[PDB]
Amino acid sequence: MSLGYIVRIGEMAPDFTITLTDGKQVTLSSLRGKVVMLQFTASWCGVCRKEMPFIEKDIWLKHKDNADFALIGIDRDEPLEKVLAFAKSTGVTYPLGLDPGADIFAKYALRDAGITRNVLIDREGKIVKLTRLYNEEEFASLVQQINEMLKEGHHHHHH
Repeated sequence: MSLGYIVRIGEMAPDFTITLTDGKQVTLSSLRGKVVMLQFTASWCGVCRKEMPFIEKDIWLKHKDNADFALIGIDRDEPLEKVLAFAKSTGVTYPLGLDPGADIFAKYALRDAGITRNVLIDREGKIVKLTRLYNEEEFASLVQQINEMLKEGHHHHHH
């Protein structure tokens, strides 16, 4: 379908260990406790050529390290050489992971339900922000929320 999410806002994010562009294996467990931004993209996506550069510019370049920030880009199906040839041409200084077969993608959404989407995982490990194909306004709000997420005041009760 169009927006085929199997996971919802407020739901906890499934775990996985994805291989990055430089041959790194990263488990989602290790990223929890920190703010984890998971973009689901693909080299054959044109919309992501707005999404990713903006994400890099105002999200990545700012908070990439911080102390508690994590940003990983996942390609839905295109293998190693594809992603490398794409990332280098878009810039993308943030590591992209290969998901050959849309398995990690299928752990969040239907493989046959589009592609362009961003999953913002909170400090607890819950998905708080669903965004569609970047989207100007949603990106603006997403970035602002990220600034908060690094601090975490949306709990309000502290817990």
